[PDB]
Amino acid sequence: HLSKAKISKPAPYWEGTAVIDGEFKELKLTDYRGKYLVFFFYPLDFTFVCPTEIIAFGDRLEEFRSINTEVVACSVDSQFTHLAWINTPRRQGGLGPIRIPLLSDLTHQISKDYGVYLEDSGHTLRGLFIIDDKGILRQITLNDLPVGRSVDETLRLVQAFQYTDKHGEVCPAGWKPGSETIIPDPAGKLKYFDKLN
Amino acid sequence: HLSKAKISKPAPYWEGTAVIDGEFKELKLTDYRGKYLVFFFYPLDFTFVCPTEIIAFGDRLEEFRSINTEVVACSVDSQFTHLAWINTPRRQGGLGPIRIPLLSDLTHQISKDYGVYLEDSGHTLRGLFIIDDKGILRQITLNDLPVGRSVDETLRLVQAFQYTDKHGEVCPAGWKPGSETIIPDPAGKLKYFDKLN
Amino acid sequence: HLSKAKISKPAPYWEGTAVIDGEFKELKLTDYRGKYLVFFFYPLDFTFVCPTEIIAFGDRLEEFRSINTEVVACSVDSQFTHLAWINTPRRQGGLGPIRIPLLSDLTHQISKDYGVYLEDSGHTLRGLFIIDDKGILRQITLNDLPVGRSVDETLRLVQAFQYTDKHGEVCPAGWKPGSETIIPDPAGKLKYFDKLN
Amino acid sequence: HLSKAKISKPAPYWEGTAVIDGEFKELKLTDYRGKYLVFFFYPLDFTFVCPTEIIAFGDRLEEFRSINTEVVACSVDSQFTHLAWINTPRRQGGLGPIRIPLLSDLTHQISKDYGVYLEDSGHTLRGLFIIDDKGILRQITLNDLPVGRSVDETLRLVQAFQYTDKHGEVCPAGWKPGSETIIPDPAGKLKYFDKLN
Amino acid sequence: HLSKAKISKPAPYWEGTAVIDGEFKELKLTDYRGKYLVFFFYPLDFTFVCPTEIIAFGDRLEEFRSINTEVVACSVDSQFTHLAWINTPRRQGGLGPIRIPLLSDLTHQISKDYGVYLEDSGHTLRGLFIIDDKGILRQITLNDLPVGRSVDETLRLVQAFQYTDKHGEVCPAGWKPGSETIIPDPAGKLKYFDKLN
Amino acid sequence: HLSKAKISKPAPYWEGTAVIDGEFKELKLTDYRGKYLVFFFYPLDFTFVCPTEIIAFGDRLEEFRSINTEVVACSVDSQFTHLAWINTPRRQGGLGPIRIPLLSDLTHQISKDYGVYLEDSGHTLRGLFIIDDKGILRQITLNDLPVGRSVDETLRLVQAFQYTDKHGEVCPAGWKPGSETIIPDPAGKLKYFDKLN
Amino acid sequence: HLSKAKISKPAPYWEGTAVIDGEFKELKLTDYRGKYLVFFFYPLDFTFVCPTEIIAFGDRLEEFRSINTEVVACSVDSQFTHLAWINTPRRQGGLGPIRIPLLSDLTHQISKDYGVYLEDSGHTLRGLFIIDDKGILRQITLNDLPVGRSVDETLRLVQAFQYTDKHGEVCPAGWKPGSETIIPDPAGKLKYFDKLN
Amino acid sequence: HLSKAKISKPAPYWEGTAVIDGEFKELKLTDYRGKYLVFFFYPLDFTFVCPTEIIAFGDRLEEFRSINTEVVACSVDSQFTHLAWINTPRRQGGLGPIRIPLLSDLTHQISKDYGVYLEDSGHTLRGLFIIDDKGILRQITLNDLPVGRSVDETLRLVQAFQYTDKHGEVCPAGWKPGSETIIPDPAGKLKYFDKLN
Amino acid sequence: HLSKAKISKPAPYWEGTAVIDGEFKELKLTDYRGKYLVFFFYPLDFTFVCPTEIIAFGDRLEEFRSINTEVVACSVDSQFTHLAWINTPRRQGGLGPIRIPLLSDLTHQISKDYGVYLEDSGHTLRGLFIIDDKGILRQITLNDLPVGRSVDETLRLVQAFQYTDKHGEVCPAGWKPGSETIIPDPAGKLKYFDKLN
Amino acid sequence: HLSKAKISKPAPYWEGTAVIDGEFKELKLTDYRGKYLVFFFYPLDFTFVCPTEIIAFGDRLEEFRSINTEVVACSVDSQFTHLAWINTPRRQGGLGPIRIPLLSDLTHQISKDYGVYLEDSGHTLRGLFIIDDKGILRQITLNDLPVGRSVDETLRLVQAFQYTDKHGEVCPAGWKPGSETIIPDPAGKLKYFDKLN
Ligand SMILES: [O-][O-]
Ligand SMILES: [O-][O-]
Ligand SMILES: [O-][O-]
Ligand SMILES: [O-][O-]
Ligand SMILES: [O-][O-]
Ligand SMILES: [O-][O-]
Repeated sequence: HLSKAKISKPAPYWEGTAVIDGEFKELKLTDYRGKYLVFFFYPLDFTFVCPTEIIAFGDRLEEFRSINTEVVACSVDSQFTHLAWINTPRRQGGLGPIRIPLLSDLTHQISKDYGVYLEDSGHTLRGLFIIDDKGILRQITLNDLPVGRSVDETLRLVQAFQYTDKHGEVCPAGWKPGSETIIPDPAGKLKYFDKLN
Repeated sequence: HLSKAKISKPAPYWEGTAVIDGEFKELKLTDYRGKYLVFFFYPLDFTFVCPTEIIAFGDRLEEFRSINTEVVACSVDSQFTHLAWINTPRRQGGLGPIRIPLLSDLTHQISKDYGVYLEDSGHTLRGLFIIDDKGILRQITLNDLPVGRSVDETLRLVQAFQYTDKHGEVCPAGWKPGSETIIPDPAGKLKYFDKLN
Repeated sequence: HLSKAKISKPAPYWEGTAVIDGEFKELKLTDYRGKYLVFFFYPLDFTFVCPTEIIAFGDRLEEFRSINTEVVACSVDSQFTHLAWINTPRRQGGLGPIRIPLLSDLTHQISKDYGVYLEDSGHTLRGLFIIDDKGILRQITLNDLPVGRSVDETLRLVQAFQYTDKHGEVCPAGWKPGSETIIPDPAGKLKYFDKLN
Repeated sequence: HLSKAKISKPAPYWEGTAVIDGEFKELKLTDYRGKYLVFFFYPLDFTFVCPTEIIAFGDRLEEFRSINTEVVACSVDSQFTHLAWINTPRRQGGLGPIRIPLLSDLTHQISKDYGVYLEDSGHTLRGLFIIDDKGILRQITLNDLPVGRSVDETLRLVQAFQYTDKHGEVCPAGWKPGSETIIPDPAGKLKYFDKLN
Repeated sequence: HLSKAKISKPAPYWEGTAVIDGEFKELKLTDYRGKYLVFFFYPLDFTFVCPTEIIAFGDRLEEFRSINTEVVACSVDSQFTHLAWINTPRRQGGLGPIRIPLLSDLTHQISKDYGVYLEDSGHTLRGLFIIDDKGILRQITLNDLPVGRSVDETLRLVQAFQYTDKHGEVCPAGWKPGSETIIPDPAGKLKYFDKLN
Repeated sequence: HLSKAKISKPAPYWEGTAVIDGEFKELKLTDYRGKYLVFFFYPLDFTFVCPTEIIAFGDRLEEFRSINTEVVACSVDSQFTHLAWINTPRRQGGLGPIRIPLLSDLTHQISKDYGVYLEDSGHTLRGLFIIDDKGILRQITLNDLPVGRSVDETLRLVQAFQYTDKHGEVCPAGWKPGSETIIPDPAGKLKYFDKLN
Repeated sequence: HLSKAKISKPAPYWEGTAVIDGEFKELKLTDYRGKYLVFFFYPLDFTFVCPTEIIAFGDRLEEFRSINTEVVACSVDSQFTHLAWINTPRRQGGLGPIRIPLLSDLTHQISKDYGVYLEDSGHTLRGLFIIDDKGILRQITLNDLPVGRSVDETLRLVQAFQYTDKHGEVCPAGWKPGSETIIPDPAGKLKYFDKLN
Repeated sequence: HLSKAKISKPAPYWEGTAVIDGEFKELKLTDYRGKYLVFFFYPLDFTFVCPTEIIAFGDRLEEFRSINTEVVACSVDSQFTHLAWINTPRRQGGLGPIRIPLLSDLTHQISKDYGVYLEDSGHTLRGLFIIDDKGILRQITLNDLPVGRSVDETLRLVQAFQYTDKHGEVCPAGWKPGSETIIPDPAGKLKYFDKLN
Repeated sequence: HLSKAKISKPAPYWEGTAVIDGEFKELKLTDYRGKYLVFFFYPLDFTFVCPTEIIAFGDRLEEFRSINTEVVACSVDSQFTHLAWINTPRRQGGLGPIRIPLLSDLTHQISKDYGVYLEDSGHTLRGLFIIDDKGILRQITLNDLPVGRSVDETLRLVQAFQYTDKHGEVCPAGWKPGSETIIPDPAGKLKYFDKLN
Repeated sequence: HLSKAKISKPAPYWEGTAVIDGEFKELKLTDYRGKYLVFFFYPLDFTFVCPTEIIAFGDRLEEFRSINTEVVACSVDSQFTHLAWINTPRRQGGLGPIRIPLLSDLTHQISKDYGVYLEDSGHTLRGLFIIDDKGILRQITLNDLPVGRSVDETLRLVQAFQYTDKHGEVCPAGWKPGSETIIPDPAGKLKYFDKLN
């Protein structure tokens, strides 16, 4: 069963049950057309790096919505395990309330479509996908289990894609808002390389 | 032809001609055993984001070498084109001298083995790979063409993997050195969750 | 992927992580050679009929051990979800403590080997298997999700198999301990049919 | 040739000759639409557990008919052998007159469609199937040859499915009519768990 | 599954349980090596032409034994049905005691091997086979269901094959013991033909 | 090339050149619709058992024609050899003039169609087929080469079929015209079995 | 099944029963090693051109024996028909006695190996083969049915082939013994073409 | 690639360039419809037997035209070699002028269609075909290289085939015009065999 | 993937980005319809024989244009490398301004289509192709890496094909404009050959 | 049958009959090891461009032999046609006596091995191959039929290869003996490119 997630192609469609504001709702990738989506997998509810990452994105959710960007998290756990996790206090590795949908990939179909399913473990690694508003996949970040992801880096990449979507100039290594960009032409490129070093 | 690059498996072997310090030398993935390796692809010599990524890394090479980590870059261009690029002043979108190897992948074999090859274009996307001292692939970062990578994020990741190798603990979202870590078990985990609240 | 569970054949081998007396232990089907095992699947932790069944068997576990019979339960949930379920009080649909291993079938491999995996739902139906001490599968009970199983019936079947294992006489409809049995021979059968009605 | 019998799918269609009230009649699964059906296989006419199961059910037929439920039995024997069996006094391991149909499966087609056929023996094992009024298969009970089934368990099951059809609630372990039921959702479920404790 | 029965080839091997003198004995084709065997199939116990054929051969069995010839009958019925049939008085279409083995072919393998099986009915047609003391198949007689076979004709054939086995002669149309035979060569044949005419 | 001759299915169609009344005529199985047909193969013209069988049937043809039955013979010999044999005196092993058609099967298509062809010998064995007036195969008699068939047995068989065709009673072993028949149902079978025999 | 007759390749091996001076003898191709063999097929015994050819050859058999050549005729007809045809006076289209073996090919395998079999007719055409003392096929003459072959032409060819075997020189169009030959080289060819011709 | 030359079937179609009276003309098999055609292959231009045959035929071409027959020779040689061979004096192994078309088969397809191609030699053997006015193949003569063909035999055959076409009677062995023929039926065959012969 | 380049067949279609007069233009084979095209591959920008060949043709380009002939060069290098090569002074192995299109074949499709690709090296050998105004491929010249091509020879060939295109003549060895030509038929050819000698 | 001729791999092995010094000799590619070999195919003997190419090379053979080079010619014509052409005066389009071997490829195996065979015409096109002393193919020149090759260009090519073989410098476009060469590295390439040209 092959990974269908390819950069510059439509992100593999998905649909399933998620926990949104304490309730079970059906959620579809297509529900986010018009916005940038940060769609990310994490291994297991009731473990360790996993609460911290969901909390880090949830706590800073306004930074994303402020740039027309939603966030959705997902693991192979059921919607009932998600809801129990949410209902466990952060003190006991629970999540406590949260502002980001927790999608359920019980059948493992979505994980396989995104190429993050670990056949020997029965869950995903840490895979994060940045999908733009046309539904096109733009970025893929895959981390071995031990190492969590970074909201700042994710923020930077979304802003970079939105910028380059708007202007057609390109974003140099380390680019942040306000940084120099490059006209992607053999002559126009010299406005950047000549100006700075 | 399919990507052989899988997290927690040995990175796909490669060898080829690289420009090292103005000279052609035969470089092998295995020459880096014993050290961490940031192995990264970029589209085309004499383009745009491309020099700025190589420069960014090369110019900060010591922040990697000071943590037992090397950096190698790669494109489908020939070694002759790499050298001419290096021999082009930075002011014209050249690299000027550079301390990180430029590996050449004319046959596209390496790009295909790493699953970064773009069939419709004849070059790669922005693909970065973090390979540990034991040769195991730990992190995969893939960017669509317009958006460059970040030396700082790469550094944070390398540091995180080195930490969790050493202490067998796990790094939460956004972990930078000095940040709180977690002990991977339902019991001992609570010394972090009763501490962050 | 075909069901390997066939009556009068060795029960499909399994191994995985279970929660035994609050801890993660590796458990193997073979660990129960010498005893009758009641091995049963249930859909999801943090649901409804599922706690009641585990509780019904756990509370009456001594009735099984007293006849050389162990009980193991299993669902597609992780060992971390199991342990959280156990650590949720029975008042909130939790299990509270329990004396029966909760096996984890995260990869779905065991469920598929036993032919209880629901491809569209991502979990099992209510399947119960009675495996004797030689490791041979003797009985299969499969219930659609809404309807729970019965400890009394399970008790009856185990006793019936143990009896018939010992004596070679056969167990008539409705048989319980102390009931009439039948010599499985065209002549010897008449000691039963002649004697009663 | 594989079993077509799947829980929550329409029971595999069958038809054939049955002895009904001393006569040969053509019986179809579809003749039972509108009623629940206990459809059960047994090994061989003129054997042992076999008459006692048929008698047990037939003699208690009204406990099923009083709840809109029929009972049909089946073996690989011919209709001529079924009738001769019925025409054998119970005192000789016959059935004497019987009110439940004996379906004949000489071609083994039905036994194979239900996955109860024993290739090495040329007859079935003890297989029982509970099919609802809409024709959907709800319960599968398979016994190795020495051990008979239970009318009481069958009755409890039929009653349970009829209840959960009507009230869309779910039946806990051991549910007999009049027992507490559960409302299937993480909220309303607690009116049973805060009640049983 | 195709007929393995070929004239002048060794008769297809067979074995199974038979009722020999009211007892269940295991019977193999090879047990009859050294004697001629009349091996015949009939459709169903407790039917019509069927008892009369077994009886006809059973009553005249010494005529066969006195020429080193055995007789075995076979149907798809179980050995248990065979025995009940034997224990049924002839006046009710039973067989009463019988000296011919009744072989059971529940699995339908023997019938398929002898190409006498009816897929649409689930039992055999009227097939009879004459197998010599070397186990070579010599004669195949197949009748549609409603016409019974002939003991007289069967005897004549056995005698003729025994005859042509012992002598360098062939048996003309209608040959019975005592009749003119032919020497099978162009010269010797004329001692028969000139004489006859 | 496998045999198309199945009992109670239409007899494999055939056509070819037959010697009739000294002349070559085209002859077709369908020419015999409305009549019963005894169609039989024999090995080789100018052999031994062969002419006696053709003569036995020819000389007694009226016993067949007076019961709406024809007889046709066939071997792999050419029509010219057939004729040459017919023009050989009976005393030299010829047929002399003959009243039954001799069909020619040089290509072996017909023999192969009837499963009577010997691949190792290049001619048929002794195969006789009884085809009713509706063209349905009713009976197959196959003899190894050394033993001729019987006109008396063939007559009995033809009469038996004609009779069950007409009366829908069935024929017991050894049934000759005027013998007791049986009504084919489990109740009317007692007319024949009680005191009647 | 394809033809194996290839010029300058070994003639396809054959064996079978033949009529040699009124007797049935097994005959092998390898029996003629050392001698030249004219090997011809004819359509059918008891027909037309076919007798005249065999006689035409058989009468002049001496001219072949005085040049180390043997002859064998073959048809699809049985040995028994062959013998009958010989014992038929020439005046009635028979052969009368004959020195030329008549080989029998009932199975058709020999005709098929020699590419002379007529699938639609069931016998061969007029096919003649010239085989040298070392068993290599040297000549193939195939005639449509209506036209017979020539003893003289066959004699010319056998001689031509014998001459070129010895002298290693080549035979021009229309070569009969004593005629002028040609030396097979572009120098020694002028001896024939120039001054002489 | 297999031979398509089949007697009594249409001669395989052909076309190509030929040398007809010093000129290059496309030539088709269908060009000879209405006339008999002797069509022969020869190994090579500028060799040995090959010129004598073409001359042998070409000189006597009249005897073929006075019986409605044409002739065409063919080799694997190019038209340019054909023409050069014609413009080579007969005294130097040339043909000198010639009335017989020399067909060219450079591609070898025609030789392969006629089964005369020698795979190991790269040219044909001595193969001759007689084709009637309706384009049906009537005769195939194949010679090994060293032996040439006979104008007289070819003439006998063309006449024989023309006679049997008209009169519908058959030609005995060694038939030249005016000779006694045979009527193709077992009655009218006695006119030839009896009293006359 | 096999070479599609066949002489006298239409040249394999191609398109891609080329540097035409310092700009990136999209170029198709079909753009040259109506003119002759010299289409040539060279191994690598910034190498050795490579600049000299492009220069040689570039400098003498009017000699081609003045005969309705274009020239295009192609390597596996990117259009960006092409432009930098053009912008590199000839004194450092660059091309300086160039009037010949430089076509880019990054995907290797065009090179594979023209069978000039080296799988082991990742670039082409020295392949040159002459394509006429109808787009038919007329000439293929392939050189191993170390030997350069000849503008003079290339011109002679283009002129010769143009010549033989316009006139019913062929060009002998070494032909240049002005030289003797040959009339390609057996008669007319002699005006050339008798004259020359 | 695909072409085996690959540049810088060993030249497809070949062997056959060649006309040498008026006589037929067996000739093998390996006979030329140690020498460079110009091996070239031409369409057809007795055509037009063909003799001029053979004559041009033959008459200037010493220019090849004085540089350790041989020349061999080959077409699909037979060795007898080769000879006949050699014995044709140059004034009639013949070769007259000749000093280069004329190889014969009647079976086309050699032409096919070299990818020069025209399936539609049955002869080759104008294909020339330059094989070094180590038997490695160095150069392939293929011309459509109307244009002859050049002895001067072939000489240049042979000299170029001999020179790079010897000096390990590379040959620029139009290199003739005594012209400037280039050292094949990115630094020593400046010796040739600066002021040197
Ligand atoms: O350059 O992106
Ligand atoms: O009978 O079990
Ligand atoms: O008799 O069926
Ligand atoms: O003939 O038997
Ligand atoms: O020149 O490579
Ligand atoms: O011959 O061109």
